[PDB]
Amino acid sequence: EAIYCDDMPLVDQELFLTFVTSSRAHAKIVSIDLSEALSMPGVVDIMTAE
Amino acid sequence: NKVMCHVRRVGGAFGGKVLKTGIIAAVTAFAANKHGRAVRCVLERGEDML
Amino acid sequence: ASELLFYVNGRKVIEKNVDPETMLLPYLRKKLRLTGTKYGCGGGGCGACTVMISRYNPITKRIRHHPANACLIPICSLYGAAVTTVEGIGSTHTRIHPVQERIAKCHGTQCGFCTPGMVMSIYTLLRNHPEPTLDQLTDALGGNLCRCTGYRPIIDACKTFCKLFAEEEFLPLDPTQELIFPPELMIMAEKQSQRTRVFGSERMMWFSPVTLKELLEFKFKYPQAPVIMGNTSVGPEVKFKGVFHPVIISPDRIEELSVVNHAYNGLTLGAGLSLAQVKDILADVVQKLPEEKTQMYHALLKHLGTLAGSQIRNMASLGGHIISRHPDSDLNPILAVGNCTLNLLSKEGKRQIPLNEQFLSKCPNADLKPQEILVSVNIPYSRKWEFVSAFRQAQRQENALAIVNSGMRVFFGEGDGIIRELCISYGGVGPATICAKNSCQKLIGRHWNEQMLDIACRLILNEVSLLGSAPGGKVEFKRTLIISFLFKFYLEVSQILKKMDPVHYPSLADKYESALEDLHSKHHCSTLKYQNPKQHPEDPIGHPIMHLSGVKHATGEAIYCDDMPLVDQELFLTFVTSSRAHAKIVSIDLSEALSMPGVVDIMTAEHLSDVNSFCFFTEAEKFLATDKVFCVGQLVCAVLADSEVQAKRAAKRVKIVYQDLEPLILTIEESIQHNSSFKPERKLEYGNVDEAFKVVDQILEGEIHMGGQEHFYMETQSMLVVPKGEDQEMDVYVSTQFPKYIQDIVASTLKLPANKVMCHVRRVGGAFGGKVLKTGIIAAVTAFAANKHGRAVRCVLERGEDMLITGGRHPYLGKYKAGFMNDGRILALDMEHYSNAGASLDESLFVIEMGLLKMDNAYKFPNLRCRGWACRTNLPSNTAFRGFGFPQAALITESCITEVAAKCGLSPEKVRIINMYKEIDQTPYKQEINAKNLIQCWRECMAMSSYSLRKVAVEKFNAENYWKKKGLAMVPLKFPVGLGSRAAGQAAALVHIYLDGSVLVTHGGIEMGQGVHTKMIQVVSRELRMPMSNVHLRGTSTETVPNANISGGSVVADLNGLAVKDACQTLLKRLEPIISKNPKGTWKDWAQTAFDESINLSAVGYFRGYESDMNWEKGEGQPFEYFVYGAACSEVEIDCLTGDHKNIRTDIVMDVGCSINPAIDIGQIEGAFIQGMGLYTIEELNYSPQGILHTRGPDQYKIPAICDMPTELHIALLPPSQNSNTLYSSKGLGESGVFLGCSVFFAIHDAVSAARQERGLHLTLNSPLTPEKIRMACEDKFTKMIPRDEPGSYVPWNV
Amino acid sequence: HGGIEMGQGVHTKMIQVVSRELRMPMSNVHLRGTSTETVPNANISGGSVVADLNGLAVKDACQTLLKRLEPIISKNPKGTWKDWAQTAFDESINLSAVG
Ligand SMILES: Cc1cc2nc3c(=O)[nH]c(=O)nc-3n(C[C@H](O)[C@H](O)[C@H](O)COP(=O)(O)OP(=O)(O)OC[C@H]3O[C@@H](n4cnc5c(N)ncnc54)[C@H](O)[C@@H]3O)c2cc1C
Ligand SMILES: O=C(c1ccc(OCCN2CCCCC2)cc1)c1c(-c2ccc(O)cc2)sc2cc(O)ccc12
Ligand SMILES: O=C(c1ccc(OCCN2CCCCC2)cc1)c1c(-c2ccc(O)cc2)sc2cc(O)ccc12
Ligand SMILES: Nc1nc2c(c(=O)[nH]1)N[C@H]1C(S)=C(S)[C@@H](COP(=O)(O)O)O[C@H]1N2
Ligand SMILES: Nc1nc2c(c(=O)[nH]1)N[C@H]1C(S)=C(S)[C@@H](COP(=O)(O)O)O[C@H]1N2
Ligand code: MOS
Ligand code: MOS
Ligand code: FES
Ligand code: FES
Repeated sequence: EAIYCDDMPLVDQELFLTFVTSSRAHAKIVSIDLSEALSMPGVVDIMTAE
Repeated sequence: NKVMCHVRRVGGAFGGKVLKTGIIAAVTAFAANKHGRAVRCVLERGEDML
Repeated sequence: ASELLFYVNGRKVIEKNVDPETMLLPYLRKKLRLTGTKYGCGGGGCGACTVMISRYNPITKRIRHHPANACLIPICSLYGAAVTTVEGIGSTHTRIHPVQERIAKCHGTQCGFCTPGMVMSIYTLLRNHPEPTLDQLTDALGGNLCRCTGYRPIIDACKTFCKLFAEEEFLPLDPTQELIFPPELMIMAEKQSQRTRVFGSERMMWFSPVTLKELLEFKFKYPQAPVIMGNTSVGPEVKFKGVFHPVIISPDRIEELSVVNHAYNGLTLGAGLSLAQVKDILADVVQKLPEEKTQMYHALLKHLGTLAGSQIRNMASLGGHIISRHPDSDLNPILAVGNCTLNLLSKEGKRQIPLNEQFLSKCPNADLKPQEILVSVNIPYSRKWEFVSAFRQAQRQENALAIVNSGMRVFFGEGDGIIRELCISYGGVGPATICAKNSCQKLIGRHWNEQMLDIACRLILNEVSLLGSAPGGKVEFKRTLIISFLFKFYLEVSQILKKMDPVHYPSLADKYESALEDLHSKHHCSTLKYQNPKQHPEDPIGHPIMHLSGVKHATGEAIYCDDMPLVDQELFLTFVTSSRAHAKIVSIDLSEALSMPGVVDIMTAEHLSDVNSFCFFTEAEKFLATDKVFCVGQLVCAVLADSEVQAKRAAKRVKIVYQDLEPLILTIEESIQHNSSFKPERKLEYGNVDEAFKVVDQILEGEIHMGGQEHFYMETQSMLVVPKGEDQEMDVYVSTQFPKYIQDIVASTLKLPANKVMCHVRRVGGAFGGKVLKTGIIAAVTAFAANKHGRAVRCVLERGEDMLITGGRHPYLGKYKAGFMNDGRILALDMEHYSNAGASLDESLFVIEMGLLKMDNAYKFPNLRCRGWACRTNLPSNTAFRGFGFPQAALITESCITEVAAKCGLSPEKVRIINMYKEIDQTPYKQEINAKNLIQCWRECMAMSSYSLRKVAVEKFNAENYWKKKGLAMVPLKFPVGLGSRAAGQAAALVHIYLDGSVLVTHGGIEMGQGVHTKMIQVVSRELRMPMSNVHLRGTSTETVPNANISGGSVVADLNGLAVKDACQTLLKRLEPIISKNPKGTWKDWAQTAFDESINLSAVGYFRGYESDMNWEKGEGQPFEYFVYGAACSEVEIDCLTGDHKNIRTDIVMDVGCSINPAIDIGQIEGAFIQGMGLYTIEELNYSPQGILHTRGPDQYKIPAICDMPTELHIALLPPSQNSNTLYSSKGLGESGVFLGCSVFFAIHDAVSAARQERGLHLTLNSPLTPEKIRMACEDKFTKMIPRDEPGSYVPWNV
Repeated sequence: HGGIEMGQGVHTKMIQVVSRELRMPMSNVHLRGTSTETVPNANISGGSVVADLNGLAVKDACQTLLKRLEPIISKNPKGTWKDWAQTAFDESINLSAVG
């Protein structure tokens, strides 16, 4: 019965956020392609540093 | 005075729920304000440890 | 098979397998999450659900915009259309529309619940008319209701599209870059599809034919199915009268039904035309055609424009109006006398029938065949010597159903002046529109003279007879209106005949001519006067700061209690109320209701066991009825279901068997006859009245009755209770005035400590004292449901059940014996106050106390004895109301002063002056008062209003007019302010200063539209010397500020302001060392420095309360802290033949002290005055001999609209004096202006006296002064002629 | 208070403090959680001192309330906390306190 954070009920029309993390320990980011990911089911937005 | 933080309980932290927690909360809140929706962000064990 | 496609706010909406019963208002709020559109009544009368409908006509390639009420729109009728809500035209996170900016910045919002409807009505007009007149804007708002503002600031915002605000800073309107009509809708409209659209469910089938051939086919296959057009007749009867249709036919823009043919003999209007379109067609024809031909259209053009508001006129269809055959129809009686024919059509073929008396009576031989539709209606041109008139009288001028209306027509023989044809039709005098065809037949052959008029009157009275038990009541009033309209029709025809043929007819008497002019003025004017050297510019105290939520009110972004989003798996609760005034509960059958879809639980008194009761004041009382019911509307059952629709359906199949009990008490005199038990008497005694009656020159005994009043908060009772799931914690979100009381009754019902239950209130959409007692009872029952089933539960009441469950203002009976000198000095007064308390007495004994302590008003009665009692009746128990007994008690006193003035032969104003308190004087409770501002308010009101000049002009008018009289009156005001105890006046606050310099403040007060949160931040901005933008407030909660008193008593801003001031001063004392060390620093610098030096930045503010005491045994004490003084002058004109009246001008001067916010305070005077004006005039509650509140037809409750607001309104605030005891020398107003509305009451009393005095009749006018009471007091040949019934020979509709 | 419950039992110790300082059972005290809307400018819940410092702050608020009420308890020493609280409201004594 103890309510932890994720135990809180679904509030109306709430969205979910997950992160794409780095797979390199020290590298240049030469390009990022979101075109496929943006067009997939459920996707509302994808944010970068820009 | 526009932003309020509420915490009932934490399922363990040991110093690991401070800095990066705020970075994720800042990015999550930016998403929530941008799209006028509540946003949930819960990490899996793998991406958490990383 | 079909899908539903339409647009809302520019975005596409697709629904597959739609439920055809779905309505637009719940769809917008719960499906699309657009809660800007509000629920107000659900009958099309209030306009809080006003939206804009856009359609593209592919034939005329034009886009049409028109307003509509979303509560009556089924979404299946929106295919291919575009809806626009408040959120569509602007928002704070996109761009504010000029309409939203101005209605907010002009202070046209208080509680803000009606603002979304106001915005959409104004916005929809500006799209059709970007450069409009004020007449067009006021007409668009005719169906929009507001309980807070008095309409004056909203009209000021409307005027800007043709001081308290900077008009020159408003955003300019740009007719371009407005909302673009969705291009896709234009495309599918161009593809003129012929396919009939089909929607269905288990309960309903919906057919939308788009061709005439398909419409005739569905009319044949489903003959009993209704042809829905505007749903303004079938909609309400489905919602309120339990009507259900399994199959619905709803055609879509069929050209044959919208034909406008300008024929040679007449003109033909299609049945699909809206009443607003017909109004525009007829308004154009009466200009392009000669006047002798446009007689029928002028009469229809007259009753159109008083018919409902702009929203209903744009929804309702012409054919729907004729087929509906409402008895109160304003158009059918005109069409009945005009030789109109109905063009019918069926799969068989064409058919033409006359629109006569038999058709309106639904005789099958003259009705439509089941398989036929009404295509169009022929309305012929009038001939020479043919005249048509239309008359009507309602509770108010517009948006109110007619008590009696009429249509009359004459045709004269050209060469003899003899009546060749005559047809008179009346509405609102029976089940259907009737025609006096027999009396008309007997009048054929006569001439147009007074002798024919007398015969006609006696004839129709015999033919158009009503029983004493006629539904709607007002029987004698209806009888008088029938022959009064005939008299007006006689004078109208007599004048045009004298104009056309002067040698054969006499001239009208000069005093008689005013009866032909109707009372009207859509022109509105107003002036506002207030005060303003070495005060800091950044100090906002005294400046007209806008309401903090003003813009959020206009954009629909303000969150009210029902606007909160759907929490997970929440349930809905609705109540089964009592249908008997006093009866035994024999049995309750829940078996059927429990088995219906969605039903989770149903609770009775036995299911609540030992928590069914609660001790509110003096005794424990039940939430739900046990074995008896003591009034209609008493709570019996609570139905809990998965949805609101399922809960209401289940509640209706609950079976309750009653057995009526005697006695059945309804009136105060009945309560006195049957009460032989002890009743706590309460008395004030000043001087010696028994000895004073021996010296007085004259003595009079009089009494006056006064009806109650419904609060009519635009937001109905609403609450959402949510269990946390831990330790039985309960969060209770309620629209209430008393969060601490909600906490007590909920925790007590759950057997929990107070620390487990928290009540949170952000804002209340109006309350006026009506969201306290019953709100907690509902909240306690909802919370019991929530805890029992582990679910959040929502409870929102509909307007009908809201008016039944909650109480209203206490009706009063005042009885006085006055002893007075010949000069008017009342040296002896023996007063008696009686209050209709309802089923319970706890609230009423406090309103009797306050009535006695304030009945003196502005008068020093040297020898006074007052006494008061509360009386139980089998009616809904009445609650507190704005004024708290003063509008009743002071109206009793002014009625006695008016009666004294009549005996001594002076104006009531001369008697008021000589009886007024001196500058230094003493009250009956032996409190010393300073009445300099009372005398000043009276002096400056006389100068500002030009009373002496107008007094001469009104007497001059009454001398030259017989059937119309003007009236004038001025009343003074002394509203004392005090709660009776010091503990009742304590307040608290909590202020945080965060390290970035920003401030969060909260307090115990509740925002109900009075702007207390705005004033609280005005205080913080001064005390801590920061801009108001640096401080924010979220709401009110028992988790932040505990033990807060009720938000009432005219002191919410006073006490919470002193508490907020206390917290700010505590923080400034702590920070003074830092401020002196860094005086050029910012609040961010000071706050961070305080944190670094370990200085607390949180502080609790607290005020102990004003000193107050009252010893009722001695009748002495010091109960009040200060006194609000003022005076008001009102001028009216009445129609002696109909009871209609027009508020011409009102002037108000008010002692406010030092106004903290003049915009808020002036708005409090306007709203209170208008709310009082309705209390004394048009607002009327009608109960049956069985104790049932009547609510249909002419019995509908009417609050003041725009047409009721005075044409001219001058308001001035007295230059301030010193009041060091109060916050910034201010005075808590907002309850005081209610009594000032009686200045209109006694102005009508003045006009009625002028008619009775001229006619030689030598007066007791009760409140409210309805058109019924005004008309019957103006006795004449007509009132003396009507038939009357013996008093006990019938059971009437009303008591 | 400003402390955070991570499993170390700080809320249990806080109510243990209130139960002693106000001389009332722990069942008469309740805590909901932590919020910046009720207690502002709170430090990090760390450094092995969370119960230490918030305990002294909770103790400070309890002593402020006990000082305000002391005239009322000494007038009715046999009374309950319900009696003392209602009497404080009737005599216009603030029952909220920041520690
Ligand atoms: C708030 C409010 C205020 C009002 N005020 C007034 C007022 O002041 N004065 C006044 O006179 N009236 C007033 N009315 C009544 C209003 O004028 C009528 O309800 C309206 O004109 C009916 O038209 P409708 O299109 O809404 O009908 P619907 O509700 O769509 O239909 C009503 C009936 O008409 C039938 N029908 C419609 N079209 C056809 C057709 N082509 N062929 C056959 N049958 C057809 C339907 O089958 C149904 O039986 C008011 C109504 C409301 C809701
Ligand atoms: O025949 C008349 C008529 C007859 C007598 C009149 O009397 C004129 C005044 N008379 C003078 C003598 C003493 C009594 C009053 C007037 C009109 C017509 C009329 C009339 C109007 C009122 C009324 O009460 C009676 C009749 S109206 C008319 C129209 C016509 O085309 C022809 C005749 C007429
Ligand atoms: O301010 C009061 C009030 C204050 C003291 C009262 O009596 C004190 C005794 N006490 C009452 C509650 C049960 C326990 C005994 C009664 C009402 C008002 C109310 C109240 C407050 C708390 C509560 O638990 C129940 C009702 S309701 C109300 C309506 C008004 O118009 C004015 C004051 C009020
Ligand atoms: N807009 C608005 N103004 C209102 C009311 C209301 O419900 N809505 N209630 C009145 C009542 S009943 C009272 S007692 C006061 C309470 O607030 P105040 O003391 O700050 O004037 O507001 C008055 N003005
Ligand atoms: N169960 C539990 N115990 C815990 C922790 C935790 O996350 N969970 N954190 C530790 C850390 S990092 C600190 S600094 C302290 C903080 O609380 P305290 O000061 O009351 O001991 O709790 C310690 N004990
Ligand atoms: O005092 Mo106003 O809430 S009846
Ligand atoms: O001090 Mo523990 O919060 S790292
Ligand atoms: S007009 Fe529809 S809710 Fe009032
Ligand atoms: S502000 Fe209009 S109803 Fe309250």
